[PDB]
Amino acid sequence: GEVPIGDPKELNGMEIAAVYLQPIEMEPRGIDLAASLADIHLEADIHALKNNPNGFPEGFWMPYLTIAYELKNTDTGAIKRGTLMPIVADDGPHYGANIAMEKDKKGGFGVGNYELTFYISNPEKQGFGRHVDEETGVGKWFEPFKVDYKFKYTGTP
Amino acid sequence: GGEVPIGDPKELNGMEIAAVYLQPIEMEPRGIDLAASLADIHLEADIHALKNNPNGFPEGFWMPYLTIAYELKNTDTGAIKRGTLMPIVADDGPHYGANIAMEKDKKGGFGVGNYELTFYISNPEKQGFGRHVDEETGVGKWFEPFKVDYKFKYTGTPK
Ligand SMILES: [Cu+2]
Ligand SMILES: [Cu+2]
Repeated sequence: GEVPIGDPKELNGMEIAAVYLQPIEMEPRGIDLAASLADIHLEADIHALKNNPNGFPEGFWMPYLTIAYELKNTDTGAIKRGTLMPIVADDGPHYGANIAMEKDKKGGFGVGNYELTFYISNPEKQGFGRHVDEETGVGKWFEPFKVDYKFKYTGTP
Repeated sequence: GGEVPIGDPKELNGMEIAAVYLQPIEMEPRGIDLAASLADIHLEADIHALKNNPNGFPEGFWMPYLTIAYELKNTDTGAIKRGTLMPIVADDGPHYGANIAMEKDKKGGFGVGNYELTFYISNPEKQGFGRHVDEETGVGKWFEPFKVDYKFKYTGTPK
């Protein structure tokens, strides 16, 4: 059962939603933390809005973007930063990562009201290009921006 | 038109693979790909998810993080040149393409003539792209590396 975090934000021609489920077994194995040692699979859902500035058709998934997350507990004041890898499930491509909450050895990441950030950079760092000719070129990529959600952690769904 | 179709599309491994080549295209960041002034065409590969894609990609979606290598052989001059097609976005959506020197190649043999185009396609796992493999949200294995063939006549930069 997937649980929404806050509600989506529409900026830079993209709909940015936050969701998390139970830890998810992943392949290739070894890159992302093992589902056995995690408490959640935090997924970032980012799709091009209608009339996207950068030529991405409406509803398409936005690939090659660099997503760094920050996980703050308002009650705990404990925060850790990590990365969200590009992943695909049976419902479509997305960005995700398994994170250990209750199992965070240093604690403070179990129970709590939470603040979730997404630090989003454009695909150019990953070698992704774009046309800039007058006939088929598209606009500039957004500059790095941040997105913040508020959610209260319920344990594993 | 400004855009030339190459052969006919292929429907394999849950994807539609089509090829088209353009005039040389100016693209940023500059330096990654051969500059448009030094090229004669812009070869592009259009790859999208078919209906009921075995790897969880919605119908019509662009297939990202793919490793696409191309081989262009002038059947009449026997010349062969290889390269890779980068992920890039135009005004009509993302694709894989590259600026290629044909008549402008110094080794010669890539002028007008009959051509055999081949794409060498490997799955996204080499880029670190992930897969759900749980019972509820899991998707099937990725295809093994394969290739598709096109044939077309080249008579210079599209017009
Ligand atoms: Cu996921
Ligand atoms: Cu292109």
